[PDB]
Amino acid sequence: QWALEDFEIGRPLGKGKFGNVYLAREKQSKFILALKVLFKAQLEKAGVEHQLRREVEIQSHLRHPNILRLYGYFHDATRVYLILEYAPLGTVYRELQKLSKFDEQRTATYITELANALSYCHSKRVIHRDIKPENLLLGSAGELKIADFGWSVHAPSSRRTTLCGTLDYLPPEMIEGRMHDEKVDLWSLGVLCYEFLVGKPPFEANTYQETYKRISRVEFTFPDFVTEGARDLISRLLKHNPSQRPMLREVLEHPWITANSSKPS
Ligand SMILES: *SCCNC(=O)CCNC(=O)[C@H](O)C(C)(C)COP(=O)(O)OP(=O)(O)OC[C@H]1O[C@@H](n2cnc3c(N)ncnc32)[C@H](O)[C@@H]1OP(=O)(O)O
Ligand SMILES: [Mg+2]
Ligand SMILES: [Mg+2]
Ligand SMILES: [Mg+2]
Ligand SMILES: [Mg+2]
Repeated sequence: QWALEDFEIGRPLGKGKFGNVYLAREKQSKFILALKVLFKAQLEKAGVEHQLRREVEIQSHLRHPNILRLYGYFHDATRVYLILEYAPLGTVYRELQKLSKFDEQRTATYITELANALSYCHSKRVIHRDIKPENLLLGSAGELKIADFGWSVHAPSSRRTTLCGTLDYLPPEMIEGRMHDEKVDLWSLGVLCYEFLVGKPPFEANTYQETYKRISRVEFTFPDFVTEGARDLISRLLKHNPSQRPMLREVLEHPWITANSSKPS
Protein backbone atom coordinates (compact mmCIF):
# COMPACT_ATOMS: atom_id res chain seq x y z
CA GLN A 1 0.00 0.00 0.00
CA TRP A 2 2.85 2.40 0.78
CA ALA A 3 5.96 2.52 -1.34
CA LEU A 4 9.10 4.68 -1.62
CA GLU A 5 7.46 6.60 -4.48
CA ASP A 6 5.24 8.37 -1.93
CA PHE A 7 8.13 10.00 0.01
CA GLU A 8 10.80 12.61 -0.38
CA ILE A 9 13.90 11.54 1.53
CA GLY A 10 15.68 14.17 3.57
CA ARG A 11 18.65 14.21 5.88
CA PRO A 12 19.88 11.06 7.63
CA LEU A 13 18.95 10.56 11.28
CA GLY A 14 21.19 7.50 11.80
CA LYS A 15 23.62 5.33 9.82
CA GLY A 16 24.96 1.85 10.43
CA LYS A 17 25.87 -1.63 9.25
CA PHE A 18 22.30 -2.61 8.30
CA GLY A 19 20.96 0.63 6.81
CA ASN A 20 19.82 4.09 7.80
CA VAL A 21 17.05 6.20 9.33
CA TYR A 22 15.91 9.14 7.22
CA LEU A 23 13.84 12.19 7.75
CA ALA A 24 11.15 11.93 5.12
CA ARG A 25 8.00 13.65 3.90
CA GLU A 26 4.95 12.05 2.32
CA LYS A 27 4.33 13.72 -1.00
CA GLN A 28 0.51 14.00 -1.15
CA SER A 29 -0.08 15.24 2.42
CA LYS A 30 3.35 16.75 3.34
CA PHE A 31 3.21 14.64 6.54
CA ILE A 32 6.75 14.67 7.89
CA LEU A 33 8.01 11.47 9.52
CA ALA A 34 11.01 9.10 9.72
CA LEU A 35 11.88 6.09 7.54
CA LYS A 36 14.02 3.34 9.08
CA VAL A 37 15.38 1.53 6.02
CA LEU A 38 17.06 -1.85 6.57
CA PHE A 39 18.96 -3.86 3.98
CA LYS A 40 17.42 -7.33 3.62
CA ALA A 41 20.88 -8.58 2.61
CA GLN A 42 22.43 -7.61 5.96
CA LEU A 43 19.48 -8.61 8.15
CA GLU A 44 19.62 -12.12 6.66
CA LYS A 45 23.42 -12.29 6.57
CA ALA A 46 23.23 -11.51 10.27
CA GLY A 47 20.25 -13.35 11.69
CA VAL A 48 18.12 -10.43 12.78
CA GLU A 49 15.32 -11.06 10.28
CA HIS A 50 12.84 -12.44 12.82
CA GLN A 51 13.38 -9.41 15.09
CA LEU A 52 12.07 -7.04 12.40
CA ARG A 53 8.89 -9.13 12.42
CA ARG A 54 8.44 -8.64 16.17
CA GLU A 55 9.45 -4.95 16.07
CA VAL A 56 6.68 -4.20 13.58
CA GLU A 57 4.08 -6.58 15.03
CA ILE A 58 4.56 -5.21 18.56
CA GLN A 59 5.22 -1.50 18.02
CA SER A 60 2.43 -0.99 15.46
CA HIS A 61 -0.23 -2.02 18.00
CA LEU A 62 1.02 0.24 20.80
CA ARG A 63 -0.54 3.68 21.21
CA HIS A 64 0.82 5.83 24.10
CA PRO A 65 2.22 9.38 24.17
CA ASN A 66 5.57 8.18 25.56
CA ILE A 67 5.93 5.42 22.94
CA LEU A 68 7.21 6.28 19.47
CA ARG A 69 4.56 5.30 17.01
CA LEU A 70 5.05 2.93 14.09
CA TYR A 71 2.65 4.00 11.35
CA GLY A 72 3.27 1.16 8.90
CA TYR A 73 5.80 -0.45 6.62
CA PHE A 74 6.62 -1.71 3.15
CA HIS A 75 9.53 -3.32 1.33
CA ASP A 76 11.10 -3.68 -2.10
CA ALA A 77 13.21 -6.90 -2.16
CA THR A 78 16.44 -5.05 -1.43
CA ARG A 79 15.24 -3.27 1.74
CA VAL A 80 12.58 -3.00 4.44
CA TYR A 81 10.97 0.31 5.35
CA LEU A 82 9.66 1.14 8.80
CA ILE A 83 7.38 4.20 8.78
CA LEU A 84 8.10 5.95 12.08
CA GLU A 85 6.71 8.95 13.90
CA TYR A 86 9.42 11.59 13.64
CA ALA A 87 11.00 12.76 16.92
CA PRO A 88 12.20 16.35 16.43
CA LEU A 89 14.31 16.86 19.55
CA GLY A 90 16.63 13.87 19.11
CA THR A 91 17.83 11.31 21.61
CA VAL A 92 18.42 11.40 25.32
CA TYR A 93 21.83 10.02 24.22
CA ARG A 94 22.59 13.31 22.47
CA GLU A 95 21.07 15.31 25.33
CA LEU A 96 23.35 13.48 27.76
CA GLN A 97 26.56 13.95 25.78
CA LYS A 98 25.59 17.64 25.59
CA LEU A 99 24.96 18.39 29.29
CA SER A 100 27.22 15.59 30.69
CA LYS A 101 24.69 14.92 33.47
CA PHE A 102 21.08 15.85 34.22
CA ASP A 103 19.69 17.59 37.28
CA GLU A 104 17.31 15.86 39.66
CA GLN A 105 14.19 17.57 38.25
CA ARG A 106 15.00 16.57 34.68
CA THR A 107 16.09 13.02 35.62
CA ALA A 108 12.96 12.39 37.70
CA THR A 109 10.74 13.63 34.89
CA TYR A 110 12.32 11.38 32.24
CA ILE A 111 11.91 8.43 34.65
CA THR A 112 8.22 9.18 35.17
CA GLU A 113 7.59 9.23 31.40
CA LEU A 114 9.59 5.99 31.10
CA ALA A 115 7.64 4.19 33.85
CA ASN A 116 4.33 5.34 32.40
CA ALA A 117 5.45 4.00 29.03
CA LEU A 118 6.63 0.70 30.48
CA SER A 119 3.48 0.42 32.58
CA TYR A 120 1.46 0.40 29.35
CA CYS A 121 3.87 -2.05 27.70
CA HIS A 122 3.92 -4.34 30.71
CA SER A 123 0.11 -4.23 30.68
CA LYS A 124 0.21 -5.82 27.23
CA ARG A 125 2.91 -8.20 28.63
CA VAL A 126 5.40 -6.59 26.19
CA ILE A 127 9.01 -6.28 27.43
CA HIS A 128 11.40 -3.90 25.64
CA ARG A 129 14.76 -5.39 26.81
CA ASP A 130 16.70 -2.62 24.98
CA ILE A 131 15.95 0.51 27.06
CA LYS A 132 18.94 2.85 26.68
CA PRO A 133 19.67 6.50 25.76
CA GLU A 134 20.05 5.80 21.99
CA ASN A 135 16.50 4.44 21.95
CA LEU A 136 14.94 7.28 23.96
CA LEU A 137 13.67 9.95 21.55
CA LEU A 138 12.45 13.43 22.44
CA GLY A 139 9.11 14.69 21.20
CA SER A 140 8.42 18.22 20.07
CA ALA A 141 7.73 19.42 23.62
CA GLY A 142 10.81 17.59 24.91
CA GLU A 143 8.83 14.59 26.21
CA LEU A 144 10.51 11.20 26.15
CA LYS A 145 9.41 8.49 23.70
CA ILE A 146 10.60 4.89 23.69
CA ALA A 147 11.61 3.65 20.26
CA ASP A 148 13.46 0.81 18.53
CA PHE A 149 11.45 -2.30 19.40
CA GLY A 150 13.91 -4.73 17.75
CA TRP A 151 14.48 -6.63 21.00
CA SER A 152 10.92 -6.63 22.31
CA VAL A 153 9.04 -9.87 22.99
CA HIS A 154 6.08 -11.00 25.05
CA ALA A 155 7.01 -12.07 28.55
CA PRO A 156 8.18 -14.53 29.78
CA SER A 157 11.07 -15.13 27.40
CA SER A 158 14.44 -16.79 26.91
CA ARG A 159 17.26 -15.38 24.80
CA ARG A 160 18.24 -17.59 21.86
CA THR A 161 19.32 -14.49 19.92
CA THR A 162 22.86 -13.10 20.37
CA LEU A 163 23.60 -10.04 22.61
CA CYS A 164 25.78 -8.18 20.10
CA GLY A 165 26.27 -4.76 21.72
CA THR A 166 27.21 -3.35 25.12
CA LEU A 167 25.95 -4.97 28.30
CA ASP A 168 25.67 -1.66 30.20
CA TYR A 169 21.89 -1.78 30.40
CA LEU A 170 21.07 -5.43 30.62
CA PRO A 171 20.18 -7.29 33.84
CA PRO A 172 21.95 -10.46 35.08
CA GLU A 173 19.17 -12.84 34.00
CA MET A 174 19.49 -11.54 30.47
CA ILE A 175 23.29 -11.49 30.03
CA GLU A 176 23.24 -15.14 31.22
CA GLY A 177 20.49 -16.47 28.92
CA ARG A 178 18.05 -17.35 31.70
CA MET A 179 14.31 -16.99 31.50
CA HIS A 180 13.41 -13.31 31.96
CA ASP A 181 10.27 -11.17 32.15
CA GLU A 182 9.01 -7.60 32.72
CA LYS A 183 11.45 -7.03 35.57
CA VAL A 184 14.22 -6.78 32.90
CA ASP A 185 13.03 -3.29 32.00
CA LEU A 186 13.04 -2.31 35.70
CA TRP A 187 16.77 -3.00 36.06
CA SER A 188 17.36 -0.97 32.89
CA LEU A 189 15.35 1.87 34.40
CA GLY A 190 17.70 2.01 37.39
CA VAL A 191 20.74 1.92 35.11
CA LEU A 192 19.25 4.92 33.29
CA CYS A 193 18.36 6.88 36.41
CA TYR A 194 21.98 6.43 37.50
CA GLU A 195 23.45 7.40 34.14
CA PHE A 196 21.21 10.49 33.97
CA LEU A 197 22.56 11.86 37.27
CA VAL A 198 26.14 10.57 37.17
CA GLY A 199 26.97 10.76 33.46
CA LYS A 200 28.03 7.14 32.89
CA PRO A 201 26.29 3.77 33.44
CA PRO A 202 26.86 2.26 36.91
CA PHE A 203 28.64 -0.78 35.44
CA GLU A 204 30.77 0.80 32.68
CA ALA A 205 34.11 -0.98 32.31
CA ASN A 206 36.78 -1.20 29.63
CA THR A 207 36.00 -4.74 28.54
CA TYR A 208 32.82 -6.69 27.97
CA GLN A 209 34.24 -9.20 30.43
CA GLU A 210 34.84 -6.75 33.29
CA THR A 211 31.44 -5.14 32.56
CA TYR A 212 29.75 -8.55 32.74
CA LYS A 213 31.39 -9.23 36.11
CA ARG A 214 30.27 -5.91 37.60
CA ILE A 215 26.71 -6.56 36.43
CA SER A 216 26.74 -10.10 37.80
CA ARG A 217 27.92 -8.81 41.18
CA VAL A 218 25.68 -5.70 41.15
CA GLU A 219 28.86 -3.74 41.83
CA PHE A 220 28.38 0.05 41.60
CA THR A 221 29.14 3.05 43.80
CA PHE A 222 27.78 6.57 44.02
CA PRO A 223 29.70 9.77 43.54
CA ASP A 224 29.06 11.88 46.58
CA PHE A 225 26.73 14.37 44.89
CA VAL A 226 24.00 11.71 44.44
CA THR A 227 21.30 12.37 47.04
CA GLU A 228 19.70 9.91 49.42
CA GLY A 229 16.40 9.72 47.55
CA ALA A 230 18.06 8.88 44.24
CA ARG A 231 20.45 6.47 45.95
CA ASP A 232 17.35 4.83 47.42
CA LEU A 233 15.43 4.54 44.15
CA ILE A 234 18.47 3.28 42.25
CA SER A 235 19.47 0.74 44.91
CA ARG A 236 15.94 -0.71 44.93
CA LEU A 237 15.90 -1.21 41.16
CA LEU A 238 19.41 -2.71 40.79
CA LYS A 239 18.72 -5.95 42.70
CA HIS A 240 20.15 -9.23 41.38
CA ASN A 241 16.98 -11.12 42.31
CA PRO A 242 14.48 -9.90 39.66
CA SER A 243 11.61 -10.58 42.05
CA GLN A 244 13.04 -8.02 44.53
CA ARG A 245 12.81 -5.26 41.96
CA PRO A 246 9.80 -2.97 42.55
CA MET A 247 6.66 -2.59 40.51
CA LEU A 248 6.33 0.45 38.31
CA ARG A 249 3.72 1.87 40.69
CA GLU A 250 6.27 1.91 43.51
CA VAL A 251 8.61 3.79 41.15
CA LEU A 252 6.08 6.40 40.00
CA GLU A 253 5.16 6.87 43.67
CA HIS A 254 8.70 6.84 45.04
CA PRO A 255 9.09 9.99 47.20
CA TRP A 256 12.20 11.22 45.39
CA ILE A 257 10.30 10.80 42.10
CA THR A 258 7.18 12.68 43.18
CA ALA A 259 9.16 15.50 44.76
CA ASN A 260 11.42 16.30 41.84
CA SER A 261 9.31 15.31 38.84
CA SER A 262 6.89 17.63 37.06
CA LYS A 263 4.76 15.20 34.99
CA PRO A 264 1.91 13.06 36.44
CA SER A 265 0.97 9.34 36.19
S1 LIG B 1 24.51 -4.92 18.10
C1 LIG B 1 25.45 -5.20 16.57
C2 LIG B 1 26.02 -3.88 16.08
N1 LIG B 1 25.39 -3.43 14.86
C3 LIG B 1 24.07 -3.43 14.72
O1 LIG B 1 23.39 -4.44 14.86
C4 LIG B 1 23.42 -2.12 14.36
C5 LIG B 1 23.05 -2.10 12.88
N2 LIG B 1 21.93 -1.26 12.62
C6 LIG B 1 21.90 -0.56 11.52
O2 LIG B 1 22.86 -0.42 10.78
C7 LIG B 1 20.57 0.11 11.20
O3 LIG B 1 20.67 0.83 9.97
C8 LIG B 1 20.20 1.06 12.33
C9 LIG B 1 18.97 2.00 11.96
C10 LIG B 1 21.45 1.90 12.80
C11 LIG B 1 19.70 0.14 13.43
O4 LIG B 1 19.83 0.78 14.62
P1 LIG B 1 18.53 0.58 15.55
O5 LIG B 1 17.89 -0.78 15.52
O6 LIG B 1 19.03 0.87 16.94
O7 LIG B 1 17.40 1.64 14.96
P2 LIG B 1 16.83 2.94 15.74
O8 LIG B 1 15.30 2.97 15.66
O9 LIG B 1 17.19 2.80 17.20
O10 LIG B 1 17.58 4.26 15.00
C12 LIG B 1 18.90 4.52 15.43
C13 LIG B 1 19.17 6.02 15.48
O11 LIG B 1 18.47 6.77 14.46
C14 LIG B 1 17.60 7.92 15.13
N3 LIG B 1 16.20 7.60 14.98
C15 LIG B 1 15.56 6.43 14.86
N4 LIG B 1 14.25 6.71 14.77
C16 LIG B 1 14.09 8.01 14.84
C17 LIG B 1 12.97 8.91 14.80
N5 LIG B 1 11.71 8.43 14.67
N6 LIG B 1 13.19 10.24 14.90
C18 LIG B 1 14.42 10.75 15.03
N7 LIG B 1 15.51 9.96 15.07
C19 LIG B 1 15.38 8.62 14.98
C20 LIG B 1 18.00 7.89 16.57
O12 LIG B 1 18.80 9.07 16.59
C21 LIG B 1 18.72 6.55 16.83
O13 LIG B 1 19.79 6.76 17.82
P3 LIG B 1 21.25 7.68 17.63
O14 LIG B 1 21.56 8.66 18.81
O15 LIG B 1 21.26 8.45 16.30
O16 LIG B 1 22.48 6.77 17.66
MG1 LIG C 1 1.49 8.93 6.72
MG1 LIG D 1 18.83 1.80 18.54
MG1 LIG E 1 16.89 -2.77 16.75
MG1 LIG F 1 29.58 7.40 27.93
